[PDB]
Amino acid sequence: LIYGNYLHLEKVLNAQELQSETKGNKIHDEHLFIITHQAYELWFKQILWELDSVREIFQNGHVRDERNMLKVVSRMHRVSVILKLLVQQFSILETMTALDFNDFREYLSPASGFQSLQFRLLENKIGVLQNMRVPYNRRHYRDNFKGEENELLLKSEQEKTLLELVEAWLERTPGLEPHGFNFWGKLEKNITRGLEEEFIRIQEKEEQVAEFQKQKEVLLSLFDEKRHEHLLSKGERRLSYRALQGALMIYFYREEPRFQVPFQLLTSLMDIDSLMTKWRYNHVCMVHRMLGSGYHYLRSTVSDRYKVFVDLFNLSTYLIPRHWIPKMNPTIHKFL
Amino acid sequence: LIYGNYLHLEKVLNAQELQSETKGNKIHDEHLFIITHQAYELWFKQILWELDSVREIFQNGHVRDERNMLKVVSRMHRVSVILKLLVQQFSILETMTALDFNDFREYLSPASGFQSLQFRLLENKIGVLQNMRVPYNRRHYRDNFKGEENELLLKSEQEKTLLELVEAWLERTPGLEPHGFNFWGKLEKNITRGLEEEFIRIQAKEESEEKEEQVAEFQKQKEVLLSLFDEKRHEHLLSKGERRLSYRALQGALMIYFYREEPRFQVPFQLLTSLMDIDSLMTKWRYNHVCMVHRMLGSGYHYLRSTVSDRYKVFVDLFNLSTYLIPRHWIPKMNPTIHKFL
Amino acid sequence: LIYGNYLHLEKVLNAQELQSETKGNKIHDEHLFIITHQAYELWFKQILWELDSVREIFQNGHVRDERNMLKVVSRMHRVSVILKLLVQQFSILETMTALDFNDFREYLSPASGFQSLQFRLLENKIGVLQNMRVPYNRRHYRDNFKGEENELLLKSEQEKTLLELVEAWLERTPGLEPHGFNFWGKLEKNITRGLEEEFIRIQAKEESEEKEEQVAEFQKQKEVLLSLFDEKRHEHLLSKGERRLSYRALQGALMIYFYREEPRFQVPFQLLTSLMDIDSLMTKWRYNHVCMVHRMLGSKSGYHYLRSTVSDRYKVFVDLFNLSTYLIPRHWIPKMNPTIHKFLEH
Amino acid sequence: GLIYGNYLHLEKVLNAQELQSETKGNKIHDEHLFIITHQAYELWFKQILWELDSVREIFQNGHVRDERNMLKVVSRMHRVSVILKLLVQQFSILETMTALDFNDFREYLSPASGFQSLQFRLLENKIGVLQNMRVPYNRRHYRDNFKGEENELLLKSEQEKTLLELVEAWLERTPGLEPHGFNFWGKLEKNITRGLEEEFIRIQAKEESEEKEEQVAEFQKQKEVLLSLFDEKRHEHLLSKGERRLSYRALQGALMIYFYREEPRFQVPFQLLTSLMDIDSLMTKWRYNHVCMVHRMLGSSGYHYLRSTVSDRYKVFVDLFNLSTYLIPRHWIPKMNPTIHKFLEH
Ligand code: HEM
Ligand code: HEM
Ligand code: HEM
Ligand code: HEM
Ligand SMILES: c1ccc2c(-c3ccc4nnn(CCN5CCNCC5)c4c3)c[nH]c2c1
Ligand SMILES: c1ccc2c(-c3ccc4nnn(CCN5CCNCC5)c4c3)c[nH]c2c1
Ligand SMILES: c1ccc2c(-c3ccc4nnn(CCN5CCNCC5)c4c3)c[nH]c2c1
Ligand SMILES: c1ccc2c(-c3ccc4nnn(CCN5CCNCC5)c4c3)c[nH]c2c1
Ligand SMILES: C[C@](N)(Cc1c[nH]c2ccccc12)C(=O)O
Ligand SMILES: C[C@](N)(Cc1c[nH]c2ccccc12)C(=O)O
Ligand SMILES: C[C@](N)(Cc1c[nH]c2ccccc12)C(=O)O
Ligand SMILES: C[C@](N)(Cc1c[nH]c2ccccc12)C(=O)O
Repeated sequence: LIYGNYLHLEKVLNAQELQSETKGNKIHDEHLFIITHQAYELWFKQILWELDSVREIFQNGHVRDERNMLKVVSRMHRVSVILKLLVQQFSILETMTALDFNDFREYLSPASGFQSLQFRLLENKIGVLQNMRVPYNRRHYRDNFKGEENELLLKSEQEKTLLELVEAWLERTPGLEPHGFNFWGKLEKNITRGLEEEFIRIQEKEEQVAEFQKQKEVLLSLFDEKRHEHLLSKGERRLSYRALQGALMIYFYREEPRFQVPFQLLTSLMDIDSLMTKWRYNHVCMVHRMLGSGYHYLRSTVSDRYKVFVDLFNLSTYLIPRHWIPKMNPTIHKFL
Repeated sequence: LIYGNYLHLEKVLNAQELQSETKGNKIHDEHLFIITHQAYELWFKQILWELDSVREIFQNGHVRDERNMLKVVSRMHRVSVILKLLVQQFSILETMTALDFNDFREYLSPASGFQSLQFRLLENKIGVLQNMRVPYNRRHYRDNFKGEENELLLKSEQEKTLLELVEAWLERTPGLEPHGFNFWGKLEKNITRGLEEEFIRIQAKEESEEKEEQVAEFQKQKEVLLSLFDEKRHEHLLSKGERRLSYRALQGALMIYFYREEPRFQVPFQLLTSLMDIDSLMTKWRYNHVCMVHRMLGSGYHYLRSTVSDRYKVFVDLFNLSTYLIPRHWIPKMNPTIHKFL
Repeated sequence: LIYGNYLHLEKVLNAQELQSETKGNKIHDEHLFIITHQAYELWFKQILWELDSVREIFQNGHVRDERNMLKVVSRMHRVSVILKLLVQQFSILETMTALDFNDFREYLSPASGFQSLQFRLLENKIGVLQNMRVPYNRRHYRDNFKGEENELLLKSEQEKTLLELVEAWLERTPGLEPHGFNFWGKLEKNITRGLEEEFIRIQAKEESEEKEEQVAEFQKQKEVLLSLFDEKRHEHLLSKGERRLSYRALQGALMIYFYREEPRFQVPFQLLTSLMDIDSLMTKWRYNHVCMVHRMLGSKSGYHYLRSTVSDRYKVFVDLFNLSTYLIPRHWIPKMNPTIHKFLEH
Repeated sequence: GLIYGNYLHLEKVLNAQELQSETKGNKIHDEHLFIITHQAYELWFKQILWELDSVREIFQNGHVRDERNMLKVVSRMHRVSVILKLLVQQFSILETMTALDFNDFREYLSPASGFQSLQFRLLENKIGVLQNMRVPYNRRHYRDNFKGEENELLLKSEQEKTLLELVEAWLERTPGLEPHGFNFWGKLEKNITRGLEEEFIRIQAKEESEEKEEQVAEFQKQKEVLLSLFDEKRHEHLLSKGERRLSYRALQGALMIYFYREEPRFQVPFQLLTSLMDIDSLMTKWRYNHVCMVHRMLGSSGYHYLRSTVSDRYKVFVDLFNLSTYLIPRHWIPKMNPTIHKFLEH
């Protein structure tokens, strides 16, 4: 009916209990600490809601109908806009001094952010691998959770992640067919050709040739399926070789109509990874200003180990001159 | 003590019920609409908490001890940092299209943002006067409220506002005493002299339109500057609600502006700055809200546009002191002679 | 090639002369005032560069190849990202107090922001109409300029605006053909039918305040929705400048709104969204500028003229916003269906 | 008289954009954005140098001794942090350039590099980045990328008093440290020693349990930390390794201001300390955002050097952050009753 009832403000606005006050020593700034976290958690719930809806669109086959790509990209863009706000939101907690935090910090133990169910659900559903987590005090992340919460966390690890669902979709990208546009075949040939030409051309001058060799190494390593499988097992890469080919197809042919919105999707996945890392960085800096080894553990989380779509960033390494890219003639254009 | 229990997430995260889904027609974006408003309301509660603490510091006399000024200005600064975030937060709801909003809008009636208790408490506690409010549907804002909420709103109108508490503190500003530094007396004299000196320079300037323009400016400025010493004009503008602060409080504020670098006035000057910031940010919030209603409902909108005005700027008198700026050399000299009182 | 030479820093970083210092009374904050404006002007030059490139893609027919829509939308999105930064940039100038501004203001006369060539070029190229400009002190804007600057401004007024180039492209939107999908014909019929059905339902209620309230709302809605099919009212509102797009372009825009998820319309829909964003951000820039003039100069005028610029009179793509007025239940939208689906499948 | 464009020297600022891609007959649209973005960074670096130089001068010439000048000091330092915040947000503009599009004009840039930003180096030096602390790139000194007057300017920047040194000297003179006066350090050592003793008694009184044992463990850690503060030799040692930067006495002054921040004479000094930390944090955020962007454009040498810059070795006021380590219960802080308080009253 009424605003307050529709938003269940009877719950939202009766959820602030200062432990400092419960123990007979109310500290003003504890209220800000509570509200800040409650606001983070409301937005985490919203991100989960968007992300779960996008996972469902992939898992139920709806993504196959390309009419649904706009909704997919809008919701992923919305996740990024929320994360941007969450990064800015640290500026509020920076109005609390370490001295004032020090007056109520004692009443917090043994509570910790490590116990944020939703933050973990979000990491898992995007596709952070448990085996790839940095241990804190030689402990498992789920050790802090019990009951239905531990159950929910397990489901989040076992259900298909955003990374896995995107991977599957990337594997079906049009153009990879050897009997068709044969993208991979043509790309290998064109680059090999071009490098040899560069070889002849070059045949400080000499160190320029030295640089050429480095590029040759990098570019050719792309066609090494085994090296990929090895790096996959480590966890230094995350996407299947075939998904990687699909992604590169979308990068190079981004302007082709069928690939325009898919390209935007890839861009937004990278954005989410970057913003997640920015959130972790801002959080680290705050612990440092307040507590003066959590700080070092948190710093370790600011790493490629926690970047789920690292493969999408790394495709910049394999940029080539435009004229080496297999031409998409109107003859072939039809499929795109 | 576990995170979720300390933050009472059992309440906060079980407070999201889509009306579209309750009526068997779940619309995805209704969830965003709910969360966005819940986040606004959490932050309004935080602003009320800071603002109530500052009101108390004034009302109970603690502000008299100047050691408390840092805390006062930090909390007022913190309110403006929150408001800045609340302005940016509109960007989230701008990811909802009007078409998608149109799919669940029917399930909202009869709820409205108009019915935000906390938003009204915030306006009232800052110092929005009821008699100065633009009518909605040719009726008073409080009619949209009933029961304990209507009663709380009345208390919020009758209890001392931030404007009134700052006013009383401004009235006691050191320097105004006729038997002391006699700021107002000296300021009137120095401006009178300064204007005269200016006139002499102007009349000598060769007959020309440029001179003519300078003459025009001089007359305008003369009018403005001298009008400052007209206590009757002030009382008149107070009754029409075009000004808000007592004449004496205005004198205190101007004292702080001109002598802001003097140690006792440094943090008071920051307080005045922060009060203006809060007014400006409140206005920016109202502007962004208007633009969004327009993008969703098309061309309520007109009432909201009417709220974007000086009628809702409680500390308008602090902004308007820019009108009465004079060259630095006209400002009464303090000097070591009478420097140590500040 | 050195950084400083590539960026011509010998020019950029030797362009700061304080007039207060030239007249023997250096005021520290004047430096901030100079740099802030120089930074605004660099970004205005960048906006003109993006906007000119997009205008050209339309004017030369490149937009007809839908491969170029990604570039169009990325550049329009980039303009909005810049404008958002320019709005935030006011926060720097708010660290200057009015008292400190008052110490060097005298040395500025008779220079004014009104003399920003690039800001005028930007307004003109987007599509602000001269007739719809608020007069300042009963004077025309362009007489503040002379020589080549006056000439550049005239070209900007006479060349095709972004609004006109988008209009032309909207007129060619697939689906409007009476002998084809016949969007307009089907939309008129569906809404007429829908309204009739609605009326019957309400008519069948018992006489009450509630019934009459519903009747009243129905009549309001009916008038709005049906007014859309009145080409003559549209022509009339065009001449008063309350609308800007041709009737046919309006039909194209509504086609893109309703069928946004169809593949050929996905990126076009994003373009329309970005055009609305640019108008909103331009207006936000104007609003933040007004608030600052007030904080520095006080009320009384400049403040009042600038406030008048914050109005729909300066919103070029007002017709895109106002399509929210004509939202209808989803089930009244003519079905696209596989039958004709392909015409919007790339 | 004076016209906007002349006042701002726009004839220089807006004729400073030459695309190397275009000079070599292969114009690439996005190179223009690359140029403008850097030019805008450089304008704001010039503004930060202007504010920072003015504040350095206020310290170096003794003006800071008159506490009337503290408001101007804190406003200008706050203004530096508001600019830096904008500079961090400004990366969002260059993120609208894709790596593919950057790849089309990158070849025309060699051998120019950001490393060659005079102003960025001047800024690092004037704040107080010490040369010995700098990470070498390709086993070279940073200044060897510079020649002529530029090399000379950089040398002056290294030799003149840094903000770190000027703040250090001012912190050493903080009221309250005098053994013959309030004797802050003497009283603080005694109160902490007493407090630790009291704490030990409380814990040892607890009933045998692991929690007690944990509290014992915590106590022993905290005791060592807090008492290590009174070890001037440990401080000298940490200074040599560059893990601390401030003199022992300056550290005492800083802690005095932290604990007595509400006392009137220390209110604005406390804000100054806060602002110095803000600048360091924002400088490191700038370096972080720059790293992330190099990676997204070039992929994963430079990247690793730049990552090494995102470190406490480039935080000049790291000591101000680290004072959080030495927080004690409020009741242990030496009492300042109005009697003694008199010395800290305007
Ligand atoms: C006073 C401000 C803050 C302090 C001092 C602080 C402190 C800490 C510390 C020390 C840790 C490491 C785990 C531990 O030892 O308990 C941590 C982790 C965490 N904090 Fe915070 N925190 C603060 C603000 C926040 C905020 C606003 C959030 C928002 C929800 C948050 C969420 C988290 C999360 C999710 C973790 C786990 C991080 C991970 O495992 O990757 N913290 N925090
Ligand atoms: C789709 C987004 C929104 C729409 C369409 C919307 C619409 C409206 C409308 C039409 C009114 C005028 C009263 C009425 O006739 O119902 C109004 C007022 C109001 N809205 Fe919103 N609103 C939106 C978002 C928000 C948000 C996010 C807030 C955050 C709390 C909010 C707070 C308010 C407040 C407090 C009022 C009363 C303002 C006053 O009297 O000055 N609205 N809104
Ligand atoms: C201290 C800050 C500022 C003051 C006091 C100020 C004052 C004014 C005034 C009074 C006008 C009206 C014309 C006149 O009477 O001379 C004006 C217009 C203008 N100002 Fe500013 N201004 C400020 C900052 C800026 C900045 C940062 C920009 C950025 C480019 C700017 C750009 C303009 C423009 C373009 C106009 C013409 C606007 C229009 O006609 O729509 N000003 N300003
Ligand atoms: C596509 C954008 C950019 C790329 C690819 C890039 C690349 C690089 C690289 C590779 C370096 C290491 C030095 C070298 O190997 O040449 C560097 C350093 C630097 N860049 Fe950038 N940069 C970018 C944008 C910017 C911008 C916008 C600024 C603003 C002025 C900037 C300022 C600098 C500075 C000052 C350094 C030296 C930093 C230090 O030594 O700590 N760069 N950049
Ligand atoms: C909710 C409640 C607390 C937090 C914290 C947080 C930040 C700093 C802390 N220092 N001590 N504690 C409590 C003790 N716990 C468990 C034992 N040692 C590690 C931390 C803190 C808690 C951050 N976010 C929160 C949300
Ligand atoms: C919570 C619930 C609703 C809202 C609204 C909001 C926005 C647009 C609306 N259109 N109709 N309604 C409901 C009816 N009200 C009252 C009676 N007629 C005027 C509008 C809307 C509600 C904004 N914020 C909300 C928070
Ligand atoms: C460049 C140069 C000046 C400005 C201004 C600006 C702002 C406030 C002013 N008050 N007086 N003046 C000078 C005189 N002008 C023109 C003639 N009479 C009306 C005001 C001001 C100039 C804003 N942006 C600028 C950029
Ligand atoms: C001005 C000019 C160039 C830049 C760069 C920048 C960024 C990436 C680059 N990749 N190659 N180059 C050119 C070669 N330089 C110098 C010699 N070898 C190391 C890299 C680049 C230049 C960033 N900001 C700039 C401003
Ligand atoms: C039919 C298909 N949508 C094919 C597909 C997969 N990945 C893509 C990327 C861009 C464009 C198309 C695709 C599917 O099976 O999902
Ligand atoms: C002792 C006093 N705090 C004086 C006072 C009032 N307003 C001020 C403004 C600035 C500086 C001081 C004051 C009081 O009576 O509150
Ligand atoms: C061939 C065409 N590009 C068709 C066209 C015009 N407007 C559109 C809007 C959405 C989709 C397509 C169009 C042209 O005539 O430009
Ligand atoms: C007289 C003095 N301004 C004293 C001083 C030094 N550092 C301070 C920090 C806070 C407060 C005062 C000081 C000076 O010697 O500069």
